[PDB]
Amino acid sequence: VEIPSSFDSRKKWPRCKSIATIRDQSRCGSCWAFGAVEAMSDRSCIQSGGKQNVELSAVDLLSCCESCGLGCEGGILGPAWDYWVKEGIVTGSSKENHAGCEPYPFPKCEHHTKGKYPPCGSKIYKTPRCKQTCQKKYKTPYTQDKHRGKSSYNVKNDEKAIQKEIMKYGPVEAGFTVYEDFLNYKSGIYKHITGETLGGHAIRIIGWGVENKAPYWLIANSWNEDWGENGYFRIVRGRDECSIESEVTAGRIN
Ligand SMILES: *[C@H](CC(=O)N1C(=O)C=C(OC)[C@@H]1CC(C)C)[C@H](C)NC(=O)[C@H](CC(C)C)NC(=O)[C@H](CC(C)C)OC(=O)[C@H]([C@@H](C)CC)N(C)C
Ligand code: NA
Repeated sequence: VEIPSSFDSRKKWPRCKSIATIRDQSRCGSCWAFGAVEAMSDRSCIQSGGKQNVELSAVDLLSCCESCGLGCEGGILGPAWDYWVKEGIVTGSSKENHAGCEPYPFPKCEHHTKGKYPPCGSKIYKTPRCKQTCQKKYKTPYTQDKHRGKSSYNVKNDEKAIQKEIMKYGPVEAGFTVYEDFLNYKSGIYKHITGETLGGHAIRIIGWGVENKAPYWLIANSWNEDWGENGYFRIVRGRDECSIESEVTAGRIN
């Protein structure tokens, strides 16, 4: 297929409201689970023609997946997508909206940036317990609120392959190496210039563009709407910047 010079999943599939939703992982290293349930929510809606229009529970995946790593201390993408295929994930929104089966237990906080929420700080929550119970007001039993995928896969470490996957099947999850200067990001096209590694981060790629001849990926972060560009950031595209093209994972419902 011919790849357009820009693409925005929010513009292709505007009925799928999850695609334009920015979440907040709070005082928890649950980026791996947020990028997963966000892209899964998007792809569930896109690949079902808008029939499965849901917000999947970050806390269900975070608390119940035994193979996904260390919970709030960080996790692993492949096993998150396998969990969705095999066990599936219930619905659940933010602490503040408290919709769906299992809403997130942790409140919105600022991630090394200024704004209207309390600062996240340096102290981490304990990983929540796997409770397998829908909130009292939600009248579907937990097991019957599960949304499952059919397949999960890593995407080839090829710019055009990543672009074709996003354009055909929807937003993808992606890992990258976070350096200290990423914490100073306010706007524009990020590339690593200063600072030491802080480990890995997992995000959702929703599209791509070019500004002043500089190509970028358009990415949803899970640090609330005050961070970056109303919750989004852009990062150099085509040079495997911070390994952004090398840890892409996704999957399909059919
Ligand atoms: C989510 C990313 C994140 O929340 N943060 C940052 O990247 C930087 C931050 O603030 C300075 C925040 C909050 C932290 C201070 C806690 C999450 C921490 N990252 C991960 O889960 C990544 C995801 C991949 C796909 C990039 N993976 C890891 O951290 C892995 C997880 C284990 C289970 C393998 O852990 C490590 O890389 C590492 C070792 C266990 C490696 C043998 N540690 C735990 C950093
Ligand atoms: Na901002």
